[PDB]
Amino acid sequence: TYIPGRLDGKVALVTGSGRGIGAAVAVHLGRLGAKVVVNYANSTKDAEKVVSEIKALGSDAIAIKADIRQVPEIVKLFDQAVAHFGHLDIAVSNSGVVSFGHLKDVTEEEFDRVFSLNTRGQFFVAREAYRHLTEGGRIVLTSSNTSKDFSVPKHSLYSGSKGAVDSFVRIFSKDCGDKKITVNAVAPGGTVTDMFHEVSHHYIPNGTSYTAEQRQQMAAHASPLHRNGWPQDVANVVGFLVSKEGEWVNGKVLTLDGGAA
Amino acid sequence: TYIPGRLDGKVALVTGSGRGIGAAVAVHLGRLGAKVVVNYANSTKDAEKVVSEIKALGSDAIAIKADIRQVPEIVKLFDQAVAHFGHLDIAVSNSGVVSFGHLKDVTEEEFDRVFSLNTRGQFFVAREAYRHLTEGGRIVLTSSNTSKDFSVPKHSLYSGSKGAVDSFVRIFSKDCGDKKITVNAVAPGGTVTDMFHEVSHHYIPNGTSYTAEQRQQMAAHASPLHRNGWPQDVANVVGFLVSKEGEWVNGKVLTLDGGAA
Ligand SMILES: NC(=O)c1ccc[n+]([C@@H]2O[C@H](COP(=O)([O-])OP(=O)(O)OC[C@H]3O[C@@H](n4cnc5c(N)ncnc54)[C@H](OP(=O)(O)O)[C@@H]3O)[C@@H](O)[C@H]2O)c1
Ligand SMILES: NC(=O)c1ccc[n+]([C@@H]2O[C@H](COP(=O)([O-])OP(=O)(O)OC[C@H]3O[C@@H](n4cnc5c(N)ncnc54)[C@H](OP(=O)(O)O)[C@@H]3O)[C@@H](O)[C@H]2O)c1
Repeated sequence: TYIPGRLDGKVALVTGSGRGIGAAVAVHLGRLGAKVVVNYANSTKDAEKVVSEIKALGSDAIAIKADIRQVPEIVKLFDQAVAHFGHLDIAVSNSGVVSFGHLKDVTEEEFDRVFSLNTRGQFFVAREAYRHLTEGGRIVLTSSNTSKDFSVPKHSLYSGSKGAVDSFVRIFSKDCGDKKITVNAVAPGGTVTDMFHEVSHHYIPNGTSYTAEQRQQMAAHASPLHRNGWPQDVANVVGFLVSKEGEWVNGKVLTLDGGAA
Repeated sequence: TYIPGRLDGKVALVTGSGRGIGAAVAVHLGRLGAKVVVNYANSTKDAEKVVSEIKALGSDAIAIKADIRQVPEIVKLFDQAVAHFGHLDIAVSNSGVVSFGHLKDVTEEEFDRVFSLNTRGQFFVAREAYRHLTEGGRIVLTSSNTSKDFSVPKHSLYSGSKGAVDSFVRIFSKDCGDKKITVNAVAPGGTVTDMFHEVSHHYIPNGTSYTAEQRQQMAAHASPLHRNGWPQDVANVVGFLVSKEGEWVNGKVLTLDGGAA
């Protein structure tokens, strides 16, 4: 009785896994048999619930605080992971922030706020993952449908931040091959989280004239499956990418929008 | 009387047009009838020769020093352009630096060196272009075949800096449409300049024992036309994009590699 995609004996790290997509990814990898490093920057209590949830399904996990904007903290995060669990096999770079603004109004401060986490942060999470990971490991970064597949006015900064990631993973796969580590990205479409409700009004003309429920309902019709994307959808795909069965998917960006594009 | 393809009565600015691709673009736009702002960071003499060349073919030009890494100098550059010529119609963002290195070895310093110019710099050149341009104007940024079309080991940092640019211009076209300004990028393949010779050993099978000239000869075979790309090849395409007749190409990235991909 073959059960595919188990991660028994494996150790995974997920950045920003206290809440949102990261949280569901972390719990799912735990459910699949992996021990999990739950990284957070702010959401201490949320991260501890995630740790508790993973332990409850019969795995093990630890919540570690690190600001992914700070490269020395990324280094420390990965050293702590290895010192605690003994090895690290899977690294999922998930932390990101969203941004909207007409090009004409984008400040230096906002450019840097976004790129420092979404692009620079993810680049050095991948570097540190390469440095710490066991042979035959897995690195997954997080892009967006807005990188290439979906054009939203006033969304250039954020779209660009993930466009860089798409290019990163393709070349990362070449470099990381010398340790047989695969490197991919997931590019979610609208996925129901704190970030989604924060900006749902942009995926519609005007959009501020609807309730959060109406906007969510309207977003559900983007997919021909007529439902919203959920953190579990992303987790399902990350789970496969980081499994043994996922190996021949390498250097690729998978847009996870339920067929919207 | 308007002449099709020409740029008579227009004012153009090219970043880093003292040498390399920028210089060819700047001279070509001058040849097409545009008055030209020739930006440089270091190459004073080269920039002045560019200015003289544009004057020799019956147009006008001024060289203006500005470090494109510095957003306040971009502002200054565009301010001076508008003060000097009365208006600015065309902005070409060309300045860039190359980088190679395995992911594992990439430093904070190198990441920032590359992104501050290639990505952040170009983003803010686009912001200042929008801010200063006449209605119906043109903005072109510079990407690379390595963004999406060509994978080179140890080239993740630079490849990603241009992948951001690809996504930027697609969305910039939406924002800038409210002034009828088109925004595109050119994505050169290997193009014979100082930059090409620094890195051409990465582009060919095993070119270790080969001097610059031999590496260039070998790289000439990537294109099914069996020649190298030249700065004039890029200038030729820029000249069309920034013309009236180029209007319906908007929000796009054109890979200019003579058919190699
Ligand atoms: N949800 C969508 O519709 C959507 C669509 C496309 C792409 N994405 C991408 O999917 C990823 C997750 O999005 P989400 O919807 O789950 O976002 P979210 O609900 O806003 O959650 C953000 C996550 O990022 C973490 N984080 C923020 N700043 C951090 C920092 N400096 N260092 C470390 N972690 C930090 C947060 O942890 P703390 O609370 O501890 O700060 C939190 O866990 C992001 O990369 C996002 O760009 C989301
Ligand atoms: N050549 C290729 O094979 C190739 C391939 C793909 C993409 N590209 C892209 O095409 C563009 C031009 O490349 P190229 O081959 O002409 O490069 P190059 O020969 O190295 O020339 C670089 C140009 O950028 C300018 N520059 C450098 N730093 C600057 C700064 N801080 N501020 C303002 N300007 C600065 C330089 O001016 P100063 O001398 O005054 O510093 C110079 O004019 C770049 O964006 C490059 O990434 C080139």
